[PDB]
Amino acid sequence: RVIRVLVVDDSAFMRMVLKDIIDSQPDMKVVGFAKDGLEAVEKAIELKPDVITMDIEMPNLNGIEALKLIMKKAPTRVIMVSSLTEEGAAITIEALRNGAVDFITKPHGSISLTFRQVAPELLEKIRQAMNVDP
Ligand SMILES: [Pb+2]
Repeated sequence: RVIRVLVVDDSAFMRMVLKDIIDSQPDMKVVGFAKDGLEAVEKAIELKPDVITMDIEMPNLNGIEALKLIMKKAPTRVIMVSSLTEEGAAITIEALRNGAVDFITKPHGSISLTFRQVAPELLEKIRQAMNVDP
């Protein structure tokens, strides 16, 4: 009953913020971290997480590209969490068409404390994602 989450973000500060949000829940556990797309794919195969929070702009391989490889090699539920994934945005549409279940819009840039604003929403998305098969 413990949802296993893989947190992907090039910012260590955001990875920590997301860790605090997720690990504080009685029904969730962050099983691993990834700081770029390459690690995201590797950790997705290795850990076989139930849900993956996916940042987009990252060095070496972006989140969109990691998403495609994961959905082919080790398909699972992915929620895009980026400053770019806004409602109606082209990149949001692109993520969704490639297998992503949903998205969260980071308020105030790629890195910020204000992120806690969308914390309840993110937790809701993670729980809801378990109700669909990608
Ligand atoms: Pb980023």
